[PDB]
Amino acid sequence: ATYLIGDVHGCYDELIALLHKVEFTPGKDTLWLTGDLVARGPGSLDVLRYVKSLGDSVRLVLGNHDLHLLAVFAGISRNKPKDRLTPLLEAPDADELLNWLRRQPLLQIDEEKKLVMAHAGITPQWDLQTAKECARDVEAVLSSDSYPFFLDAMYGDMPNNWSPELRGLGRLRFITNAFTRMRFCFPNGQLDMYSKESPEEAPAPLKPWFAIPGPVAEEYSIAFGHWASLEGKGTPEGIYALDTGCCWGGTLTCLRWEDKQYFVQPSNR
Ligand SMILES: [Mn+2]
Ligand SMILES: [Mn+2]
Repeated sequence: ATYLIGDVHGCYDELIALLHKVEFTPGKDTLWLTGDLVARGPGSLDVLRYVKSLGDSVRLVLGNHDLHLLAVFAGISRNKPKDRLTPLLEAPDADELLNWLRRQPLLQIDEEKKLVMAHAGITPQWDLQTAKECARDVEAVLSSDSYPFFLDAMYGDMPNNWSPELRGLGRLRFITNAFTRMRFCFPNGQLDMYSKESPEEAPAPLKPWFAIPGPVAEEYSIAFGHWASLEGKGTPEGIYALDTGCCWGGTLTCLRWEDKQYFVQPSNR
């Protein structure tokens, strides 16, 4: 079976309880995770140890909090106490865990399922070939010995409009924001990097990225996490918003792909 779970955010106990509910069995089943494995919840260390141990039985994409953790580890960014990352950062296997994390994808594609997953979704300004090329480019910098330089460059809100002519810092920053920070778009597809509200509460003319027809979403289903104020609802057919805010006192959501059946684990906090 194929299971897709939204943002875990250190909620190890809820993750394991949900996997036990569906009797997740590596070797018979595969788990897809939308990223943001870490921060806010108490168990980021246990989450990373477990997910790394799954190997080929898990298909992860990196989220914005996973990248922030890497930046803290590399000394690029300051540790925020509310993220509760210190047990992971101080663990004796922190190097092993975080060198594994930075080699994971930003984009997962399964052609037989016609299924795409990224942390924030797929901007409507991208076709599939462009999304693949951009994912490959940023995965290459994150997996290289020089990844702290890119982590430092990644911060920023501009440019917010895609062009194949984009180069350099702006190109990488756009790619990172599209895959890991996107929520709202302007009508032409341009990213808005400020509004984090639910679609009903957003100022006009902002609309969800998935409300703008794009070439990937016309051919593939898209699963994503990230947008907790969406509460996993309000999406079109073929769009699966899996982040139901477990670390915020909401729920952890698991979707089984074969029958589109949902399973929910209440937050323990
Ligand atoms: Mn998140
Ligand atoms: Mn996120």
